[PDB]
Amino acid sequence: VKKLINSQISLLIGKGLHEFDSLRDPEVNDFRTKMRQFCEEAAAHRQQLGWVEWLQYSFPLQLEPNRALLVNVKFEGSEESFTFQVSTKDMPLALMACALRKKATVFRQQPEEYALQVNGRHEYLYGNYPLCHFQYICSCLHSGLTPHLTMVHSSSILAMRDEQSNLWSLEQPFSIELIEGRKVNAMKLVVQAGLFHGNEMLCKTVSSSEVNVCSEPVWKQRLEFDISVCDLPRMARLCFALYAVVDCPIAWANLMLFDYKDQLKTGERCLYMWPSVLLNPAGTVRGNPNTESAAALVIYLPEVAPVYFPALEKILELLREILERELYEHEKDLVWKMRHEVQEHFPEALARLLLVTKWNKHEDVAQMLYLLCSWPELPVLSALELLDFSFPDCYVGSFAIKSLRKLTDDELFQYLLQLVQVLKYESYLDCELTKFLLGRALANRKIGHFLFWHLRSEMHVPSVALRFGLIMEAYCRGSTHHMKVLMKQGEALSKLKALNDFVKVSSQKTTKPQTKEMMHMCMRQETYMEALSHLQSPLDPSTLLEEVCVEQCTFMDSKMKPLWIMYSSEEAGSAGNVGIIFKNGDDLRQDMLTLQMIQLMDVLWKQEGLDLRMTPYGCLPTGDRTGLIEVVLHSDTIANIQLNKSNMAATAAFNKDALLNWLKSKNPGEALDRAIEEFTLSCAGYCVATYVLGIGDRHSDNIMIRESGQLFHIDFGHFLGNFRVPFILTYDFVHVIQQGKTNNSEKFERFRGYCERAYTILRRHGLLFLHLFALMRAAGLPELSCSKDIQYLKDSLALGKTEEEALKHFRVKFNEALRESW
Ligand SMILES: CS(=O)(=O)N1CCN(Cc2cc3nc(-c4cccc5[nH]ncc45)nc(N4CCOCC4)c3s2)CC1
Repeated sequence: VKKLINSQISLLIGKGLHEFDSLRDPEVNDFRTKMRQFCEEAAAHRQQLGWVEWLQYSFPLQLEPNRALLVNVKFEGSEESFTFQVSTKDMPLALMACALRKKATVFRQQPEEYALQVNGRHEYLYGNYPLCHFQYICSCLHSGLTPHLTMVHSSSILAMRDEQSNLWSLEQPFSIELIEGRKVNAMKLVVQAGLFHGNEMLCKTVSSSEVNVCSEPVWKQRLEFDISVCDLPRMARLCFALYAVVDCPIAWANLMLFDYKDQLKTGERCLYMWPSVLLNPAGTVRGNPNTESAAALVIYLPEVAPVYFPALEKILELLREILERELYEHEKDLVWKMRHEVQEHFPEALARLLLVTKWNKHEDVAQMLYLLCSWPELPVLSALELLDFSFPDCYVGSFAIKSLRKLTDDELFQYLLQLVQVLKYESYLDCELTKFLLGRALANRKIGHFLFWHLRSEMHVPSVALRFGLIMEAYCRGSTHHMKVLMKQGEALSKLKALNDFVKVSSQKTTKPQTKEMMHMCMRQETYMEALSHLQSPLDPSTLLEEVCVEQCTFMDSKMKPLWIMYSSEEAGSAGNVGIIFKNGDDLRQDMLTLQMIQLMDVLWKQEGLDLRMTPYGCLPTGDRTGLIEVVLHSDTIANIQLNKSNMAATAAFNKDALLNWLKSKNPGEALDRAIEEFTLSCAGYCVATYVLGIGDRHSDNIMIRESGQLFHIDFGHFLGNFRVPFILTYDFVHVIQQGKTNNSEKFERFRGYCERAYTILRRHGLLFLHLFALMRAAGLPELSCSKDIQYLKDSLALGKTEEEALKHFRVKFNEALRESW
């Protein structure tokens, strides 16, 4: 059986476990056994949670960031059901109490023994929260639908938990022998080598001698560094670049100077190099796995004798405010001079102080560290900054995580993407971020779900295959049942891939009707109906994808022929009708990032009492240029609506009215007012978001409308101006906002106010967007590479200005946009 699990994990993670063994690597070995132990204890803890606590793990609450409503309630093993009138202000307990009085009178005769399940979803209502604080109840109130809930007893929840069981001494210069290589090229070869601590060089770079493109080249030369061996910090990174000149980059490679056991490295190393875009301090510190073809480098670390980085005990033993809100040398000097006063009176300036400490002088690093050890904990915002590559020191990183432990699960969820990308900065396999991520993942199944997919979706990338593989295995050890739930998900994704391939071939040889009919036959095969039905959605583990609705599945006409799959569910009713899009061949990472940022804006806006009626729909890369998009039902693109089709409700005399006619047919009489309002609020949100994010190429094919009137955006291929994208006012939206009128400054100016409020709120969290984008730089996304992309966000949010200047400036961009509206 232990054999069976092993094989199922290998299949799930997209890598055979035997492949970890073949490496015969102490570090991999150690990571695997340590992390397995840590995960198994978390799984032990879990099997003994109270039932409310188990619910908290398995289905965490979906909460928002007087009035009467109707709700329908039923008991688990029963057809019969009761509709109740309650207040939005009532706790779930009150509602559970009615349900039992209604049961007892029909049936002829304790609320605390139950929780409420959302019908046909893995979602639950419990806690001390007014009904309208639950996202589900909120949703229902807006759309107008009646909440439908099931009373699930405590014994039923426990049956679920039950079924889911499992040194200072060395003053001489640092130096290496560069021995030889075995590359490929056209001219002379050179090797540049520098020592780095993050971005900062620890001393000048040093160069090789020139030897012709010859072989299989040989050097046997000492390269000596203009720093002493006792001054190398714990996180010292030696970087190499090999190129050609009479400039032509060939390859690079980096390693840590201390291994994972803190021991300084000696003697000979073989370095399998990565092929180039000259020095790459931020690149991984593990060699290329394609050792068959990779250019190799042999160097020799000299035996300085066995030496270890001194323990913490030995470490411990050893106009200010005016600037303190890029600094000159003397400025740096004051800060260092006044570090105690910084620790005492300005703890939040830790980072600026860290950036001024001389990391190439051990006495100084000792002193900076001395302060770090008694530094008070910092807010989440500050901690996120410290995770940046600018702070490679492990005591800093450890302090950062320590300051992050106070993340709520909702917050952790919101930043999960960036924390994962930061893993690519790590120097070793066993690290605080990993154990942190895994422990929080083992305490929250939703966290666990998205961690798994963020990791799984990158297994085709050699620089991270090993690390990410190792983490997913360890997690699997911590949850056998969820492993099985995830495979079921991977099996469906495997079949969609095969079906998508057929559709690609087929569509090149036959008409769309014929391909769709054969797609349906293919889907109707037993293997497919089985693989495609009865899973949790990778887009949202609380969404259940029950019976695939074959007749309604089809595909889109764009290059990659993405599949459009519909599902239904008797037990969920209408909310069990959900749709996913499967795309293979395009990159979805940029869309996911953009959509997480828009969703963050929505959270910040709602935290200040501003709901702009956003449509934050799921988007999730799952594999190599593979992932899923959630279908927002009851929506259509502007373009489709603007086709101005005859024999249709929305039949216009002027194309400018098409959109308004459409909203009118979806929203008869009095409902129209609210639809126009919903359109107005969301339009503001999206105009601000796309402006702040530099999302261009917006047009009537990538903008959508919901039947409620909410406007949203799909298919982002560009952001951060990676085409300065101007603010955008489209006429036809302005026409809707104006309720059809040529002049309606009263409506138009409400709309301006919404844009300004939304904009000024985001400026106030400008710093949170900058730290998050900074961490995203580790993604390797082509439009998020360097400083100018970040600067795009400084400029868009005008963060160097007072609120009055930024607003005035914004007013010019906006007024400029209105002129541009015809
Ligand atoms: C004739 S046809 O069969 O070829 N086709 C043409 C017109 N289509 C309209 C659509 C295109 C469309 N593209 C996307 C997408 C495409 C590429 C990247 C993306 N990122 N995010 C979305 C998205 N996402 C969509 N969503 C996302 C969620 O909300 C409703 C449907 C829709 S709806 C429907 C039928």
